Amino acid sequence: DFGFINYAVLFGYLAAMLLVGVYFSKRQKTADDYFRGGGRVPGWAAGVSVFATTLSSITFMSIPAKAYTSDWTFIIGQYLAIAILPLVFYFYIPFFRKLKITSAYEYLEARFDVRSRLFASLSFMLFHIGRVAIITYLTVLALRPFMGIDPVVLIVLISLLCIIYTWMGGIEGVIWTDVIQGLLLSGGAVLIFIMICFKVDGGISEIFTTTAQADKFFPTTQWRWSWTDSTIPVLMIGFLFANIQQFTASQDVVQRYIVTDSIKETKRTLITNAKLVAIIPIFFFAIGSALFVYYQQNPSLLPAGFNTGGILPLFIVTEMPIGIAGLIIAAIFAAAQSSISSSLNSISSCFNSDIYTRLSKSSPSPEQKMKVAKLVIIVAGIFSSLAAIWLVLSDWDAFNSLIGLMGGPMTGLFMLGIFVKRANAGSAVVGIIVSIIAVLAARYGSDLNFFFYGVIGSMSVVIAGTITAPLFAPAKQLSL
Ligand SMILES: CCCCCCCCCCCCO[C@@H]1O[C@H](CO)[C@@H](O[C@H]2O[C@H](CO)[C@@H](O)[C@H](O)[C@H]2O)[C@H](O)[C@H]1O
Ligand SMILES: CC(=O)N[C@H]1[C@H]([C@H](O)[C@H](O)CO)O[C@](O)(C(=O)O)C[C@@H]1O
Ligand code: NA
Ligand code: NA
Repeated sequence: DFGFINYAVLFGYLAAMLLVGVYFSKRQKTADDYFRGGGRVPGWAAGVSVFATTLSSITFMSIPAKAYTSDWTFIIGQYLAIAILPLVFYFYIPFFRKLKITSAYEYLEARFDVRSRLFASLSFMLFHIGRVAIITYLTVLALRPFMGIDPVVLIVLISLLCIIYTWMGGIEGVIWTDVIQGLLLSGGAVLIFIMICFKVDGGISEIFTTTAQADKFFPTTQWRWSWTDSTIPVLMIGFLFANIQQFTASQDVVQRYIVTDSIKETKRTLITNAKLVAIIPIFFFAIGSALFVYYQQNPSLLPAGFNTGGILPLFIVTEMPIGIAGLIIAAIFAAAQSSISSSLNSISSCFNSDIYTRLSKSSPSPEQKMKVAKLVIIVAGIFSSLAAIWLVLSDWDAFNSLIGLMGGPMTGLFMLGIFVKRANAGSAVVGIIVSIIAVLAARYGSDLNFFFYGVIGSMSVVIAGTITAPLFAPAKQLSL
């Protein structure tokens, strides 16, 4: 078994997350508290929270498996995510801040009209219900063979517990848990790397040389155009657009831009996040390369037909010492939970502003907004968790892959509003329609690589919403 000591580390970590939630529950009086944090978050904390929100068990498990089986080409993705940040700061964040947004999609009603706002908000909320279910599913897939408990108990520990502290704690409790979880997964990744270096005969130098000799850093055979394969050009355009989605059009990140009290602290949020993205992800790639060298030096330690997605967890549970092993498991929990908590709170912030407030005939009182803010964390939590239970016990993708395609059009709407002065409500709507059709064509009637779905979706809104602008009444002004 995992053992009592390893467990006690895990349950200490879980108890610490709940206690942070209890601490921040006292200050939740209004929706402003619960979603905007009353302007009490410093920049550095919001920036760690952005990193921990975006980096989930998807990165933690997949990126090492990917470097193990192939190469580091995907890391170009991380650096493109940093490269766009000044553009976000200069062109997007001033609108978000000056409008005193609760939900990012309020910008779309201000720039265009309610149809664009609601299309984007519903696509966000549905996508993130999926992201939570997926994050929870992968974590369970990773840990289940090695914990000695039923999948459902594991879901209680990963998901239910996360729901409780998120519910009590508001965006402040979500952010301060994220800071701990962000730093825990970061040190955890560094510590895994170190340990694998100490177990490879020849250490870090042999890990480097073997990897470079196998052409597993940046193979030039991947510098080629393709419509179907995930080559360097495809993933560069693909990650550029995914990153623009993540940092301009996605409520879980955009929410962190408005919790700081000044633009000075807002810059600190982006700067802190940039430092983490420039340093930490490299360790996840380095881990897959290290493990590859380690299991080439120790061929009999893998069962034949072992799934390469389980090699990292296999190494943790079989090769890391007692206490340390329990802490790495807590760090995988921390990668999952920091993303789950942010997605639940953002889902509730969108529901509160874009659905409940915007569509009520009269404006809800402060006390009413607070109630619904809390309630939607439970409801979304329940739905996300059931889905995760279904994914586990059965062996669905349709809904998820379908709603995922709406990320492109949501992101195009922001690019169009922000950069095309003549675009207007109607031309944005023609843009959505064109975008939707184009993405369904890409996904279901072609063999195009998945990296193209976002670019197509985005650029379809931009192009159709630009060329059809003169057919509708002149654009709303919106002067900041
Ligand atoms: C998915 C692919 C589809 C893309 C095909 C291109 C679609 C382009 C549509 C262009 C026509 C838009 O239709 C829009 O209709 C309203 C009524 O419908 C027009 O009407 C508006 O202006 C006119 C000016 O005379 C007024 O008489 C009218 O009362 C007012 O509402 C808008 O000026 C026009 O902008
Ligand atoms: C460029 C890239 O790989 N982006 C990935 C990011 C980054 O790894 C992370 O934000 C650190 O920069 O993590 C995810 O959002 C995640 O783990 O759920 C998946 C996404 O595909
Ligand atoms: Na996370
Ligand atoms: Na979070």
